[PDB]
This record gives sequence, structure tokens and C-alpha cells, in this order.
Amino acid sequence: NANRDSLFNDPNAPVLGNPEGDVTVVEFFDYNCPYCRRAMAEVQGLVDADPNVRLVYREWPILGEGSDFAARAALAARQQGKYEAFHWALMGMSGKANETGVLRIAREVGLDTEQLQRDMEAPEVTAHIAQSMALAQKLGFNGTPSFVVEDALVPGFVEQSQLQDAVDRARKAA
Repeated sequence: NANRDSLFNDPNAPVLGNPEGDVTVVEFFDYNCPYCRRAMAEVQGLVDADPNVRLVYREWPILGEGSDFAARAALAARQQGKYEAFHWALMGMSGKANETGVLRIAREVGLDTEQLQRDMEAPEVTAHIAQSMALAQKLGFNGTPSFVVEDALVPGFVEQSQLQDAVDRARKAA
């Protein structure tokens, strides 16, 4: 119903993996969160192993101004068709996601940073982040990373095998 629609069918939330996969995994994350950076390889692994998983992203910058810059920049990269590449590059970076580091990585992935910085001001960017905060509060998430796997809430770091187990259980229950 409505809960499901807000979580899984929001057009302003990036979709990775298989857009018609039968299990949706939602991740709430911050580019400066050590466990988010650790979760990147687990989530990539899941997506590589299971071609029937849809992956929905909630940018939830909570670790300060650098994190906010990174989340805005990433959402702005959608306008240049480079969200996914930019997300992986940020989440895999060495050192802090702050204005200078984010902009460096943006160049590396081939973004026009003058356009990126214009697009960072867009009200849809603000709307996404505000909704991530609201959804996090609704679901009882106290920080990042937190996951939803279909009907299940998984509010913490998990390995790929644990994500896969959650996905498999969701399919069994469907």
C-alpha cells in the first residue's frame, strides 16, 4: 500500500540493480559513514550474484556538512546520467567526503562540476534528503547504514550473505 509506495516506488529515489526485480532492497547511507563504505562491496556483491534484486537508494546525510555536500552532489549527478558511477566512486574513495574531495571524485567520473554545483541547489535534491530523514524516522533508523528488504527492516551493517538470506526469505514469504 502507501508505505510500500513511499519506500519502493518513489521516482525521486535512485534505482539500481534490476528495475523489475521481485525483491527491493533499500539502503539509507552517508558518504562519510565507515560502515556504509564497508557495506558498498557487500551490496555490489549482492547485485552481482542476484540479478532479480532491485536496489533503491535513500541519501541520508547525517554526519555533517561534508556529508551533506556529497549527498547533494550525488543527487545532482542524476542530471548528467552519472549517479551510479559517482556513488560507487564516492563510497570507494580514500579520505573525507567534503567539498574538495567530492569535487575531485566528480572530475574523475567525468562530471561537469560547474553544472553539478548549479544542479545541487535544485529543490528536488532538498526534497529527496528531507524525505530520507522522514522515512528514517518512520522506520526507527537511528543511523547509517540501515536497510529494508521487502517487508523486513534490517537496521545495521550486514554482509552479502546476510543480505542474500534476507532476499531469499522475502521470496519464500511472498
